[PDB]
Amino acid sequence: DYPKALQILMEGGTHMVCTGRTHTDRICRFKWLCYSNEAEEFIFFHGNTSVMLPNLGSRRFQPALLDLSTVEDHNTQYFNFVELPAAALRFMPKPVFVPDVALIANRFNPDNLMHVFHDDLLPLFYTLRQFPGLAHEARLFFMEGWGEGAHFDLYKLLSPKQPLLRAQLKTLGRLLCFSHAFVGLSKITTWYQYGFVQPQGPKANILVSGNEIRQFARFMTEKLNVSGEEYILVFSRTQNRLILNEAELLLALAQEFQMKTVTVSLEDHTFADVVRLVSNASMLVSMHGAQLVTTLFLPRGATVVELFPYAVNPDHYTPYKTLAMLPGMDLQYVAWRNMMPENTVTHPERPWDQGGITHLDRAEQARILQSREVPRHLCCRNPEWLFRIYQDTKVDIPSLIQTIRRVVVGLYPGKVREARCQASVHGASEARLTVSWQIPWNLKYLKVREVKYEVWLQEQGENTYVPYILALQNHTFTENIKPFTTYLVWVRCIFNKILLGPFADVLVCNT
Amino acid sequence: DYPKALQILMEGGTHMVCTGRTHTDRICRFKWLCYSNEAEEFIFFHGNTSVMLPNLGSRRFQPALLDLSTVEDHNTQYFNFVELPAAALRFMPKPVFVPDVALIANRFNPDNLMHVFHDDLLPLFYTLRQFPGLAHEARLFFMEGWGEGAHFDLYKLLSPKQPLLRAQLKTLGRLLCFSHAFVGLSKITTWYQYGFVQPQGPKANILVSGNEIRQFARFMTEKLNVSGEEYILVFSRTQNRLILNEAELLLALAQEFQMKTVTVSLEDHTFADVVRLVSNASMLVSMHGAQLVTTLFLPRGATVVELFPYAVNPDHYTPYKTLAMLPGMDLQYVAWRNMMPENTVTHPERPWDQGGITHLDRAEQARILQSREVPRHLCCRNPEWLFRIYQDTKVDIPSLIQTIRRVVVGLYPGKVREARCQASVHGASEARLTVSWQIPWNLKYLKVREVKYEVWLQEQGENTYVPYILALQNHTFTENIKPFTTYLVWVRCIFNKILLGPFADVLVCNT
Ligand SMILES: O=c1ccn([C@@H]2O[C@H](COP(=O)(O)OP(=O)(O)O)[C@@H](O)[C@H]2O)c(=O)[nH]1
Ligand SMILES: O=c1ccn([C@@H]2O[C@H](COP(=O)(O)OP(=O)(O)O)[C@@H](O)[C@H]2O)c(=O)[nH]1
Ligand SMILES: *[C@@H]1O[C@H](CO)[C@@H](O)[C@H](O)[C@H]1NC(C)=O
Ligand SMILES: *[C@@H]1O[C@H](CO)[C@@H](O)[C@H](O)[C@H]1NC(C)=O
Repeated sequence: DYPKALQILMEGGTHMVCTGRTHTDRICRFKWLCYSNEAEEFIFFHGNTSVMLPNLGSRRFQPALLDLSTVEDHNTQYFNFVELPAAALRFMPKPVFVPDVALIANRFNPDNLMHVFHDDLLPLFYTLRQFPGLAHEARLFFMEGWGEGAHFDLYKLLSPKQPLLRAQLKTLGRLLCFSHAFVGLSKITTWYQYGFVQPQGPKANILVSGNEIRQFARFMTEKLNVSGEEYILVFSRTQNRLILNEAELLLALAQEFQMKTVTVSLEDHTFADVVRLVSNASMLVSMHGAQLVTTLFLPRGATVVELFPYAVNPDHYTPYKTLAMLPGMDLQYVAWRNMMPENTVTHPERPWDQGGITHLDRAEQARILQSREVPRHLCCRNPEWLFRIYQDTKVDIPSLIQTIRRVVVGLYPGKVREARCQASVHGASEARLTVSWQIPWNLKYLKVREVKYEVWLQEQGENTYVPYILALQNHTFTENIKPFTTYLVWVRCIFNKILLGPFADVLVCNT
Repeated sequence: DYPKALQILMEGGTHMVCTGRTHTDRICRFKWLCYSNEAEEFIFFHGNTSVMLPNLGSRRFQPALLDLSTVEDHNTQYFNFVELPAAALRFMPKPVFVPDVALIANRFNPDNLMHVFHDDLLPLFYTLRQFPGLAHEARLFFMEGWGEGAHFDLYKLLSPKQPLLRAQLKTLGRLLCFSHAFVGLSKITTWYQYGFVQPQGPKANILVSGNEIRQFARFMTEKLNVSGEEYILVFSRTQNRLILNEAELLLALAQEFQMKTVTVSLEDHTFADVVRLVSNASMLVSMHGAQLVTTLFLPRGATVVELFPYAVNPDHYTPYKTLAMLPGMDLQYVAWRNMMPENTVTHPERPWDQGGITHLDRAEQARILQSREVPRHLCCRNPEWLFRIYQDTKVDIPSLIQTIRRVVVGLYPGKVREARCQASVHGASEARLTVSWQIPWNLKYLKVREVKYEVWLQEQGENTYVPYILALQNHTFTENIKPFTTYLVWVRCIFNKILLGPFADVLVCNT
């Protein structure tokens, strides 16, 4: 309803309510957020019912309101708006309204399958499902400035409505206003950082586990219409980073591990067929590369074998190691390296970004050629890294087989209950303290190999009294227990040495 | 549909997706979260589609998953669940399902009007509106263990469905399971902390402003059905903390400020009539106390006059000062203190919690009686604080009038645009650097008293080169500009000295 819509906007203005503490995981819900196609700016209109929560003042630019993309590149990462009085619409073209609920987001690299899944698809899947209804109603708006890219078919599976690119918005009018828009992508599913500040590596406190990956994987499998069976799957590339003796590799793996081997590639199968093959594979063998993000479709119990060309240290490039080894993935991971320069083929004459080093270096071409290992570096330009990563590789088959052969629950306790303490007296003036409790309520439903309890004693005033680990639900303390004194006592239960349960309410004990 | 519901739960288990980084502002969306009325515990069932995002491991108990209440009391603050295998339902009573979408939350003190509005109503209003549909569909479940309390009529205005208390859940069955539940209250509207760790005071970085308070205020006014006119409103108490010369106070204020004065109290008017009176008042006069949270209903331009009894320092008790002075509230705030012991009446013989000090103190009753000012203290027991705060007060009218008489926008710039730099040469070998830019896009729509620009220069390598504040959009740097050198240049625009806009993309300049 155009007149009512324009009136609500011109008089009331924009409304914004956001989750989160800082820009790193603020997600915002907007009503009447506008966008100028000429200025390429989002606009917050101040009207007489406008709401801006949080109201950050100058901190809104330190560095930005929120993160549009999960990749912390300090560039396409950031979202902000500019402020105008709602009354300024009197001097502006009449706006075009977007009635769909929108999710606005930026893609870091839509042409790379790892970036697509890890930076965009998994975050979109769970960001959408944070908010009721978005998953079945939202239209994605990708604002970063890229076109469709090689995997647009995959982005389409995430929104029910056809996504729109920034270029297509210029055709809709000079001033667009969103009646209902969400802005921001959660980083909660991320596990890797690409090396902008320190060398690339896993993130420090990963909050995603196998069950969360698998729920996403099942969703993609159904949207791809692909929901005896022991085989090894070799995920080849056809353009660069080749396995030069692939046919001999396939035969040796089949004979050694005694099961059929099959090849797959992105270039010669539909993605649905890729997912179909990965999803029932017992082993996935592949050169390091973006196709290994399909590891997230493997069945429980499978093995990932990642091959690295000459001079490339597997411990420096662990996005698929990190994924394969997440808690609950139930995969095994094997890295194998080519250490034999006779088994590598370099390509020093290719375009600089496909590995070439003739592009322009003096005696630097000679440092690279003679370096036995690519040193730690930062994103994203390093010449030596691209030179070595785009080598082709002849796999030393006995070394690979021996390497593979060498390299082959979790519920936490509740609080203990009804904890109590009793002081007692013995000898002449000697004090004792007995502490007892009942097992956690959930323990009767579990089958746990080792159950222990940890008791912390503190004389009211100073530090703690060395925790005591016990198997029983009662213990009498004698040493360092003095009469006429108050002790605070805490108890927690521990499953299998490492699953630390919560502490109960502190007990105050008087001797 | 009971069999389908039970099957989805027993096979798939619980799903959880949460916003936020830490327990302080994590809000969680659950499907199939259950609750045992006997154990008084929430239950996460692990099934073969269970999702727990974030998966915190042991950090889920450091200290808790999320905060059920906005008051950081380390007690009713915390929410957690205990984990069970979904298969354990074979050995459990059949669950009762809750079909309504639920918002689960804890109230810190439902009997105190300040705690009700600041801890519960405002956070509920915006937490509900973070998520589409909750505002018109959710049923509140208050789990803290209190009954209805004196302001239950107000909590009812926030959910469209009748809220439920924990006591009423025990009557519904042994095991309840929520098909759709949100858990957590945002702290984003809070402005005060009640002194559990350091003495009570405003919070350090308040993110709520007048427009956000007012949107909430308008909503309450409509749900209360209450949406010439210059008058002063005296908000009296009838039970304790009395103004002993109220009638003389009313007459003196009316004659001095030349407008009608009116009284109001919680005890003798309906809350809707209270809101009706506060909402058009030009001045609100009241003893310090919970009734002053109605400050948030005042019209723009009004004045709050808060009276403090003998020995109570206004600077130590600022919840209504802080509220009145929030950016965008457009209120004035006056605190007045009784410094005259002849004008105070103490009540040393009342119950300890209504001010009494005979309850039990030796020569401590004498320290309190002779102390000229209540010292800084922590929540919530302090004897001297309760003794002084429950005094009655005769107001010294000339002192109050003189005190009142003595004590009587904000849009930020966009980025500058098209910033460029040119190196130039002068004398023999002397280098100059000229920098220019266009004004921010939003500036043409504003009326700003002072517009300046701040330019930061850095010789690539060391720190910055003292920012230069300029009024023009171009400037030539001469001193400390060396040839054969690279300078990074940043520019931001500043409105009225304190509204700092964002920096544009850095300029790289070569001399
Ligand atoms: O022979 C090739 C080389 C690349 N790619 C795909 O093209 C994209 C870009 O490859 P690039 O080498 O840049 O990334 P990488 O594999 O190093 O992550 C990725 O999605 C690869 O899976 C492919 O399908 N075949
Ligand atoms: O004479 C009185 C005293 C208190 N109250 C209300 O009773 C509650 C508890 O008052 P208390 O003194 O405990 O809190 P305070 O006013 O100090 O915040 C608050 O909502 C007060 O507004 C009231 O209506 N009349
Ligand atoms: C804003 O203006 C419109 C009409 O101009 C009016 O309906 C609405 O109540 C106004 N709100 C305020 C807070 O002034
Ligand atoms: C879980 O079990 C049910 C039936 O027992 C089945 O429909 C569903 O596909 C199972 N999911 C997995 C991941 O095993």
